[PDB]
Amino acid sequence: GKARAKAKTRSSRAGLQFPVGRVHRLLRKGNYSERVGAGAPVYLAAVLEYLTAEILEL
DNA sequence: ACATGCACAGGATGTATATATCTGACACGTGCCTGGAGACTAGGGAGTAATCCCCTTGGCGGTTAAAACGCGGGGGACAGCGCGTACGTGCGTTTAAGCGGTGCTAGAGCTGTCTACGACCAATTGAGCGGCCTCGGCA
Repeated sequence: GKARAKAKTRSSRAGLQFPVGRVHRLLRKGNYSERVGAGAPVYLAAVLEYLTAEILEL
């Protein structure tokens, strides 16, 4: 068989706009820890997205 | 006589040999964008002289904290309970990993504008005349 066409993003499943997959990509390749949680980048993206929303509104 | 320092046992720690490969130092192509200098331009700045007004100064003077000092409460020092922390332990859930699939998010493009960037004009708020008036005043 083959992998899923138009498979839904971690971001849009969370309702976020920031790239949660890239947050996981960068947490892992950024060497911050040898293993990284699946909801860790959701939480981090949501905080960066919140700070981004607040600072841009002001 | 106390905190620091002595050698043994234990148990794992750093180690040496090994299989497998991808990280990274290198020559070369690459070809950018930086280093360079000059022509051109006039906005900005250098140096001097004017003089206002500010920080420094010496001071008067008060009143403040340091200074000397004692009362009594509470900080500093051991036994006694019990509650938390460090593991022991097996379970099982968590992410990692292979490398495809293929989505959209990327560099770089080109697009047409088209916000907002200069530059000009028409507002509202400032101290100095002008004539009036009264209060305060002299002879």
